[PDB]
Amino acid sequence: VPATRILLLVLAVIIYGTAGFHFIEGESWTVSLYWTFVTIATVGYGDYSPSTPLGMYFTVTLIVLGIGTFAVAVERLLEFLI
Amino acid sequence: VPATRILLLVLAVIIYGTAGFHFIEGESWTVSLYWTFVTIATVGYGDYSPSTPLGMYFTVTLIVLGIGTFAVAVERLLEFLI
Amino acid sequence: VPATRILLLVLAVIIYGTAGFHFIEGESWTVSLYWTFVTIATVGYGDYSPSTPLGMYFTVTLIVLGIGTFAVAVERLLEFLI
Amino acid sequence: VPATRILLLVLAVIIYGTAGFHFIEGESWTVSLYWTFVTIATVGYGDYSPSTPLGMYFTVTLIVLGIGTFAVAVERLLEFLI
Ligand SMILES: [K+]
Ligand SMILES: [K+]
Ligand SMILES: [K+]
Ligand SMILES: [K+]
Ligand SMILES: [K+]
Repeated sequence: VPATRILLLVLAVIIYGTAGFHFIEGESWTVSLYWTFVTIATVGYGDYSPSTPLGMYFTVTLIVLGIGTFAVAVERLLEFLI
Repeated sequence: VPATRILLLVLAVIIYGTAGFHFIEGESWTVSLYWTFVTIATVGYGDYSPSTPLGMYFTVTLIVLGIGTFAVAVERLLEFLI
Repeated sequence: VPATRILLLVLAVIIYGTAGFHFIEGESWTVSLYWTFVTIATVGYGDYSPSTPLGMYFTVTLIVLGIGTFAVAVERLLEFLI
Repeated sequence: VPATRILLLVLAVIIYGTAGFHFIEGESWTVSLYWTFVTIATVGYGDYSPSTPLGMYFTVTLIVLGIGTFAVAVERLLEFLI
């Protein structure tokens, strides 16, 4: 995949994760963006996590769609900076 | 490995993780499925974690069997969507 | 690397992590073995974590030596089971 | 990339992460170095995490710049020890 296409794909993931956590779990937009990165990078501090069943379902969907996408995006960013 | 075989393998992992956490640590089926994904993806929020020795042993077995399986499944899903 | 050599290397990592957490942070052998796997797999629940400076130093040493070793061992175990 | 260049790159990441967490979130230098490794290795215990908006932004920047760099450094260290 061209590197710019990978960029758009992870941006789409980040939008999905952020808006979903905001609306489902009710955290601010900023906290939700932070949580989305912490989740798809697999860091997982746990300072924020879903506490509702819908949130848990949604979080599984973000884990499945987002972790591989982020990993490829990181791998590509590595090339254009090193 | 054919992609559909990898799908079945991770589904088997998800069943093992979920039923085990449910019966050993006593959390609901839904929470247990959520915990299983959060564990084999290596996110690890810690909102749920085993608190019994059997649970800790079981969790090590899920980590060894499940993290590589999930990683391959993600890598394959990437191909059939990008 | 031959797969059996990788097995011995991760076992050595697991012994190092477990005895170190036990003696430095004072948790039981079982909890310490559990923490060692949760750490080198990068799950990181945080139900257990070092609270002393020596423990924090030691944990960095386990992260550097152990995460790559575990990742290779998982990758190999995948081959001999799939 | 030559292995010594990768070493310098991850050291630069570690300096960036440590000084940033120290000054933005106010934790000691030692705790901040520990947190930086726990973050870029994707362990993410959550015993320490940013609680300010600037800290959350900064942490996203460390996740994007640091996780791939650490992963390559681990992969290389593996070669020069096995
Ligand atoms: K983690
Ligand atoms: K974690
Ligand atoms: K990899
Ligand atoms: K992780
Ligand atoms: K955690």
